Amino acid sequence: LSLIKVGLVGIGAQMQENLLPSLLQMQDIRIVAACDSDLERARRVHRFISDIPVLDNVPAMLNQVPLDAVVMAGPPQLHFEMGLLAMSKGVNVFVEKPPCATLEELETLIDAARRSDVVSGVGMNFKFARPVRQLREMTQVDEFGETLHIQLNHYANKPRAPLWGLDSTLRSFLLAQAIHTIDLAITFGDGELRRVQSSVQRHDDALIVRADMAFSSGATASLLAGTSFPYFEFDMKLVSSSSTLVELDNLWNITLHEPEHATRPTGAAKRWRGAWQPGPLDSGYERSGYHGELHQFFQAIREHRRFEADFASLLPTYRVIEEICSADAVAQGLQNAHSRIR
Amino acid sequence: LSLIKVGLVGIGAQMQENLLPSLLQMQDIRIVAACDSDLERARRVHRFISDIPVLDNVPAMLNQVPLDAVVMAGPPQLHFEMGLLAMSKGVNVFVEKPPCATLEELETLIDAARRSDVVSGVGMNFKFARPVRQLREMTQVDEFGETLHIQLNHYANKPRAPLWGLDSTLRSFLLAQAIHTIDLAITFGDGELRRVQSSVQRHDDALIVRADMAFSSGATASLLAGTSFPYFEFDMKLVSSSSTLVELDNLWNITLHEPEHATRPTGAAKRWRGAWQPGPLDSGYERSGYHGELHQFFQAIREHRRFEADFASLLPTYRVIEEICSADAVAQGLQNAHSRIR
Amino acid sequence: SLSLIKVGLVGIGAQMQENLLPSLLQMQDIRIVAACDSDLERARRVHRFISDIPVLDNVPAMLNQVPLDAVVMAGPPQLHFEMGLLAMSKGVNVFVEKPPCATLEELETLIDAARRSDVVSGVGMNFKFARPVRQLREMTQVDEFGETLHIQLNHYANKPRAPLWGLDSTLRSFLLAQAIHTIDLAITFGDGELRRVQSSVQRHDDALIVRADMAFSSGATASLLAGTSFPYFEFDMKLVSSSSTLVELDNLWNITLHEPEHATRPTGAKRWRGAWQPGPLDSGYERSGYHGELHQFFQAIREHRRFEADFASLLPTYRVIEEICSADAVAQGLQNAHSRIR
Amino acid sequence: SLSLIKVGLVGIGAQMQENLLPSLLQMQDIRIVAACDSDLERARRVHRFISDIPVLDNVPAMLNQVPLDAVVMAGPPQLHFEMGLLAMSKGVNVFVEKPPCATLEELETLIDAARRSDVVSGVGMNFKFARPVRQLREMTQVDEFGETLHIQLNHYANKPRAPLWGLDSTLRSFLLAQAIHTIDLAITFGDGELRRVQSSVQRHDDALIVRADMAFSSGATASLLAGTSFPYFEFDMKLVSSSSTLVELDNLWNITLHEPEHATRPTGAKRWRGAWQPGPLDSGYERSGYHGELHQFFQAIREHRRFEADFASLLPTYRVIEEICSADAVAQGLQNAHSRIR
Ligand SMILES: NC(=O)c1ccc[n+]([C@@H]2O[C@H](COP(=O)([O-])OP(=O)(O)OC[C@H]3O[C@@H](n4cnc5c(N)ncnc54)[C@H](O)[C@@H]3O)[C@@H](O)[C@H]2O)c1
Ligand SMILES: NC(=O)c1ccc[n+]([C@@H]2O[C@H](COP(=O)([O-])OP(=O)(O)OC[C@H]3O[C@@H](n4cnc5c(N)ncnc54)[C@H](O)[C@@H]3O)[C@@H](O)[C@H]2O)c1
Ligand SMILES: NC(=O)c1ccc[n+]([C@@H]2O[C@H](COP(=O)([O-])OP(=O)(O)OC[C@H]3O[C@@H](n4cnc5c(N)ncnc54)[C@H](O)[C@@H]3O)[C@@H](O)[C@H]2O)c1
Ligand SMILES: NC(=O)c1ccc[n+]([C@@H]2O[C@H](COP(=O)([O-])OP(=O)(O)OC[C@H]3O[C@@H](n4cnc5c(N)ncnc54)[C@H](O)[C@@H]3O)[C@@H](O)[C@H]2O)c1
Repeated sequence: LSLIKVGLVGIGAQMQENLLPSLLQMQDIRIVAACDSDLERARRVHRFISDIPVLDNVPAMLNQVPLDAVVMAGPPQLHFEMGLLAMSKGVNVFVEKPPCATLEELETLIDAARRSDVVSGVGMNFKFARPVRQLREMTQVDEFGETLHIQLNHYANKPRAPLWGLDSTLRSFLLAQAIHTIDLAITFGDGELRRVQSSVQRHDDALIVRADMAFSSGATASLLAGTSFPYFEFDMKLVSSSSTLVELDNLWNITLHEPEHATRPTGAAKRWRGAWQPGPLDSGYERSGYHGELHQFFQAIREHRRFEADFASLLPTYRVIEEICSADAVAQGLQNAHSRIR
Repeated sequence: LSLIKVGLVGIGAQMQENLLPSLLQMQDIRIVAACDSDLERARRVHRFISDIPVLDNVPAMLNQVPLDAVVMAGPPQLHFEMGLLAMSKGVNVFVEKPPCATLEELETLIDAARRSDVVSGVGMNFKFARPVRQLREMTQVDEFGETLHIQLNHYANKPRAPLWGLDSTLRSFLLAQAIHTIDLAITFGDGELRRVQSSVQRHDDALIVRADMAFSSGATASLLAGTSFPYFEFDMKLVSSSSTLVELDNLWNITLHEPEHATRPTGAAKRWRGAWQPGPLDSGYERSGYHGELHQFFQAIREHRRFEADFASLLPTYRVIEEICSADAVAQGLQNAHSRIR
Repeated sequence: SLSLIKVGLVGIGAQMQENLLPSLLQMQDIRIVAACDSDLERARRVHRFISDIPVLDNVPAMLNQVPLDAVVMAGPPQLHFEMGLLAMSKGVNVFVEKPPCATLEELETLIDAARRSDVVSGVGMNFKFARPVRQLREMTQVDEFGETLHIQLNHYANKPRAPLWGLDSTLRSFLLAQAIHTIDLAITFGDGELRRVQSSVQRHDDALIVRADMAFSSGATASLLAGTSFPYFEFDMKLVSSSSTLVELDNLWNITLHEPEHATRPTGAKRWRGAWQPGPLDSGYERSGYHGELHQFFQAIREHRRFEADFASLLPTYRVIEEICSADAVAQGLQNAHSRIR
Repeated sequence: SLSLIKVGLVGIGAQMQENLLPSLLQMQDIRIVAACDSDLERARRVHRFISDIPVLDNVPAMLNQVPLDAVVMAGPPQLHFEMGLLAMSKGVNVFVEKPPCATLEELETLIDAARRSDVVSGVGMNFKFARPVRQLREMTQVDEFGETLHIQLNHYANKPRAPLWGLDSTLRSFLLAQAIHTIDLAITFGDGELRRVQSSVQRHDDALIVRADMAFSSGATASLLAGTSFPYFEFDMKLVSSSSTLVELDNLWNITLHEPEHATRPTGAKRWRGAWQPGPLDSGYERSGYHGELHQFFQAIREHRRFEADFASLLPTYRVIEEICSADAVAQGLQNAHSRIR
């Protein structure tokens, strides 16, 4: 296969922990430049690949190094600005979430993606996580019937203050975290988003966000998310029209509840379920989705088709984010005037 | 202690499986009559206690046998009609849920309870279940802070048709099942019910009900319930203002997530939680709540105080049931006219 | 219908009050007609449930004054042994909590007395009658399970850490108070005569850890880990069969069953397994075995058949127990002899 | 900064491609400079990641033509043994997958060669370096844990069910392919010299079940259950300490830690325990041990120190392995001799 030539931007924590390692073990791709404002961070790639250029700004990299793609892991502002620059030069663009800070910015990125006709992508790794893929495959099987209801629980401890210079801690949380689980909702909903209701509770610097979504397919989704928890954890469920209930705990173990489940020593006795977890030595970046999201991005480049987590795919997710922030602004407003008056 | 004299009504399945066994091992109470339309069912109590009267109708029992209390496990219609009769005779009344079929009937029972000044009770065993009690005790402890959010998941497979001659399968499900988990919501909400939103999805003869509740205390509750599942199961969670998350799975095991949990061999290392489950030989009727609900009912009689699950305590639960049925009737109506027209 | 079996209770302490008595109280067609205890106030506790029945402070007096068909005892083995012989000579059926006696030779006297008297004798070997143990035993008798090759038993406790009932040995006390249960489970699943036993004990302060391996003529092997070197009582076990089936039972609660080629309808595959646990409202005394051990004991009386946990049934377990104590004393004798040699 | 360590790969089959190679590719400051395989097309698979580097179909040729500091092998023990001696005589550091050889006597030749050549030698004993095993080992070195009294190891597999690498024995093949890992864990936690070993093997068709017990001079005992009589590879282990602490590690994933007087802030008590598992996005090769085994091997090269899984470190495990095969052949010799006597 022809080698895909990749330039890296923002060699910080998520680049070093997850993306770079995935790229390093990724077939038929070559990393040919690294860029970071702090050039010493860029040179971290020399620990793996000697000699390749390190640059302190993206424009220099785009001008000196021939590239089929850039993979970026920085702030929304980086992804937005340089994202547009890279696309304007005909380079395919993969960025960590969030791709940008606003719906209107996303619409700008979408429009540029279409005009430049390049493959775009966002690092929505939950979508590509092996156990999530397995669940998605279940929804395609006849005996599962239809997905009626999706429940998502997404715990985190931060952010407890605004990020990237945004005024709002809620908007920061939605873009830093909930973006993942809202997108999972849109993914399993499978059909057009038809209604969104939501609410936000605050306590000190902590948040609990509840969002409910209905889809044209008839399916509903409910998300509990926030920063009022000790650490990042994630659990989801699916309820199907054939009375199948599927639970995925921590992207690790699956529990499958269905009428008339059996084992051979017992036959179909009341209350048997199926359970599944990985083997003890499960490793790499598939279970977590980093491998999958990059692999498919590159594939979409090879066959010049759409990448499933391109900018446009995020359109419904940004609408939900916007709606969650608008409703909260109204709620806050009313409560503030209430008090001001009483 | 003086012996409390108890008459039983409706010696069917739930009486034989749970209540009668709890009464039989209950200190200082005496069963002194059994009543059932099918006298052979009433005589099932002769398997345990010889000679005591068996009657085929409640009025006969109230006229011939001196009683401090009746415990009933039949249809709502039995509980309502004979409930009022027993109270009119100055007898304390314990009935299985549902105590009746409508808000207006509950209001009638409440008013009679107050006029007769007797102890009333409903067999809301989830409230009294040992693990639920443990959770409630946690909410009373300073380091827990306040309960911000309560999540309840209540799976069942039935009813898939209307019960007790009601027109509505939804109302049957709400009274047969969800009554338990809605009441748990009101219990942990602790404060006045301030808003209720809800939705009902149908598929064939199966239902998925989603209800959200907000309390004056600031706390919110979300319930997922229905008959679109293989068997009865129940999971709940609490999110507290101190970033404590508490999970109770199947009234069996508890998981307690909190900042800086430790073990002695490790110190407070990232991602340690507390877990708790009963010992292997856990038995009787405490874990499940049947013991507790009856014990406290009898106690309320001894000290002539209120029983915590008396008729009045169910007032907010019936309001939610009514609201869920009203909203569904509107939704159905609109969808029916939509089609009729298109 | 059925005739009432008349039962006297001896030893109204903790195990009588927590499990046995409650079980008896809900048992069809038996009457508790007398309670006997050294401490007449303990005997009187029955009056919380059943008025007027005679209380005695010694077994001889109860046997003279009250017509009885069976006694049920929960005291020390000295009481089980002596009063159990006395009740049997008067043609009374005898049920005793473990342990029935302190020594193998005692057990042999018991066995002999019970054969000559032609009464039903029984020991409260409740693990053996526990509903999930029954489910495990049932799989074992099914062709596709194949043969049971290996049985792993893990029995944890925190006591006794001092000798019991005036015995000299903390090891003998532990084996008689705790391990007896799991040694007997091993015999029960081994199914075949005991061919070989190896054991060892490790001591640390007042705590111990016993390991014992058993081989059976059926080819099956068993391995047991038990001691007091733990925080609390817990129990897990495993079965390995010749169809490559592994069955795990954790705390008499959940069952995991691993077998080649397990499936779900939505996935058709590797690493799928079966899981089972009771419903949330599981209650009474079946799961723990107290109900079944008693119910079978009474059935055996009515049908004049052998009760499966009679004194004889315990012979192999007391053999194992002797062999562990002998071996240990030799290991101890050596270590001490090695030391006064240094 | 650091000098680049130059690595040749030998044996580009499944374990090289799934774990070792990906680990090497993300390893700071090492360069893969050659790949060697009988099947040049397998060798060429490296070119999916690193262009142009020489491919050879034999180790001798690679050692002549390419300057190397270390080789990393993943082939049969015959290859590890012979080519491992060859690489060591040329002053090349040698890392090989298990097993490093087929026999104890081979291992001794390896140990001797490695001492004379003064190079770092190593075996891919990855369980030992697995992050959760490290956590367990760390608790063990902490005063309050007390001493480790007992170690229980359960190692399940479905293969091999036929002899491997032209060996005659399916038992030797299994011990060398699988149990080697868990025998070595036992040695590692036993901490003290091996005092005693007992074992037994049971056969059923083409499957086996090995039990082995080990005692150590530190007082610690170990008990291991391993075989092929199971659906799939799984692994769980337990530590019992003298502070009455029990630690369980299930499938290198979750840790349960039982200790007297555990607590939560909201409950202050009996039956509380600690639990731990990784976050949902846990990835790479640390958890499984491939990362750490390699990283330490390279660190040992740089510091010219001993690598903890060198050939010598494996001596006790190969001793155990011989003793299990000897014992088994005697047990077999007897059963057959008993039979031609019948
Ligand atoms: N999908 C996942 O699971 C998840 C996990 C972690 C973070 N993320 C995302 O990854 C991204 C990066 O976060 P991080 O935690 O590694 O933070 P970081 O501060 O450690 O890394 C960001 C890097 O970008 C660089 N950068 C900033 N602007 C630049 C510019 N104009 N040109 C070149 N370099 C520039 C920084 O100097 C830095 O080294 C985010 O958008 C974040 O939300 C994804
Ligand atoms: N709380 C729990 O967990 C839960 C579990 C099971 C059922 N319940 C409740 O228990 C109650 C009884 O249900 P059941 O399942 O045992 O059904 P059932 O049909 O088996 O028992 C009802 C009994 O009441 C009798 N009855 C009816 N009307 C009577 C009358 N006018 N006078 C005397 N007897 C009369 C019947 O003949 C019968 O034997 C309900 O209201 C039900 O919803 C509670
Ligand atoms: N493992 C289990 O299945 C379960 C658990 C605990 C106890 N056991 C068994 O039950 C028995 C009692 O245990 P416990 O924990 O309830 O202790 P306990 O405090 O209940 O003592 C039992 C009773 O027997 C009485 N007694 C002693 N000698 C008597 C005599 N000569 N005549 C009449 N009464 C006499 C005592 O006064 C006392 O009230 C034991 O043998 C024990 O191992 C069963
Ligand atoms: N348990 C674990 O930690 C993990 C798991 C599986 C395998 N292992 C070990 O890794 C090794 C290989 O296992 P595999 O499953 O990857 O099988 P495999 O299909 O990968 O075979 C390994 C490779 O070595 C090559 N080879 C054989 N002899 C050679 C020679 N003389 N010169 C050059 N190349 C030669 C083969 O052609 C082949 O491509 C074993 O010794 C095994 O036990 C590690």
